Amino acid sequence: HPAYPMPFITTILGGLYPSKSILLSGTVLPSAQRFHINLCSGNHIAFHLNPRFDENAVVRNTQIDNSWGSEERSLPRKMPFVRGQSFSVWILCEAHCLKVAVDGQHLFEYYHRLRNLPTINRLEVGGDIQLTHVQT
Ligand code: NI
Repeated sequence: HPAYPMPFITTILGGLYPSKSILLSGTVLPSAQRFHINLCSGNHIAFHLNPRFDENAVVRNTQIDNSWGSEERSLPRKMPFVRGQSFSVWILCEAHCLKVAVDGQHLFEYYHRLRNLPTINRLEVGGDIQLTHVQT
């Protein structure tokens, strides 16, 4: 299985709605600094999932009208992404929030800030990973 182009951008036809899942698989590069997965709506970023290896954290935020909101960095356990290690990310959309699992285990919830779910119709992936699969 070859790698996807990076950055990878694709339309999510129909946008989001409760029960909608977005799955991503790949491998963190050996000396990765950071990578991100964005769910976009027009010129806004409804959800920015940003693992940072330099900061050893998983940052989540929203960018509306070019302004970043308040970051969410809370984690119930140790940073699950590891340099040079393969991973899977499952983003499940619900009515009130996005539920995110990593390597098959629930990690955190992100309450919707951009609530018109059907308008969140673009996926963008970038950064220090080798993207091996996307299920939209
Ligand atoms: Ni496929």
